[PDB]
Amino acid sequence: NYCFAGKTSSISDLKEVPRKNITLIRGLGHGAFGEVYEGQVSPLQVAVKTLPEVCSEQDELDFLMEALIISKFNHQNIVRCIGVSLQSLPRFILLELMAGGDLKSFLRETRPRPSLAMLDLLHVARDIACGCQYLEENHFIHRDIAARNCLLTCPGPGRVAKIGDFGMARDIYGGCAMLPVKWMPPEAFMEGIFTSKTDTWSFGVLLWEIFSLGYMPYPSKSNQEVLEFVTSGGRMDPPKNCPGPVYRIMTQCWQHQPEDRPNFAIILERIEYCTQDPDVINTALPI
Ligand SMILES: Cc1cc(-c2cc(C#N)ccc2O[C@@H]2C[C@@H]2c2ccc(F)cc2F)n[nH]1
Repeated sequence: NYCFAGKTSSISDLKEVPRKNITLIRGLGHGAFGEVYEGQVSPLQVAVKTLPEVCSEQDELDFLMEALIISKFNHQNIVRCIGVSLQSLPRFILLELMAGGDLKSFLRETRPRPSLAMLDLLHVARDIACGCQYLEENHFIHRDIAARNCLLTCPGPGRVAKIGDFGMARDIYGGCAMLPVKWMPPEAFMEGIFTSKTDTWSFGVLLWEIFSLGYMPYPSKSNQEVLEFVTSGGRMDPPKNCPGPVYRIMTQCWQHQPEDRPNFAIILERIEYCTQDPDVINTALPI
């Protein structure tokens, strides 16, 4: 079973789509080890996450749980789950298609060159902050807030960013070299403690990813170097051209004591105040 928002659910509640109704159009990218495709359902445009047939039994239940988790969110900044095709092999999860791709790539592919403005970055930040607030309000801890796990509806104007992957929260419902150490607060990678204030810290790092335009956090540092850097009180410098009000949100997210970090209602509040400052949204992005 899986529980969320006071309700417990099982596989039966997922809407099973007859395999005959599903057509694969494109490969779209890889994952930890599974694949994602562009797909049709008779005609609806979907993304299809596939479970390799060459997989263990823990994998089986991992894949099922992810479907249950995503199915019980009802929020515009969290990708929708359209159904499943689990009674045929390979097993499918049908998901909202995000034509903008992942946020990390979009930021790198869109880095102004010989297009974007500060306000577009704030809306992406606001979008993800809105979803995180919905998760916190419902007592869901994502554990892996990061640009690679966010998607965009479209690359152009009017894009909406949404949280698009929940593999981490499913794993705790693989190893040290696989932990997202660069997105985790001290109490997390030191004690294994996880709360909504853990996602708060991660969002601050995501915020740095957004306003660096897709850079890797702690650019020249390794995982262990970041662990010693952060535990000692070290923090990243502002991204190039980052407005103070935006950097000041990152630093509040990175408070050493979780209970000096803001919740996601306050982060939204402060992001919205940033969209209201001309001196912020008129700041030029670096080329
Ligand atoms: C669920 C879903 C994926 C997509 C999707 C669309 C396009 C288009 N054009 C290109 C890539 C897409 O995902 C690729 C696998 C990587 C990914 C990143 C972050 C995530 F959070 C989840 C992901 F799968 N649309 N919907």
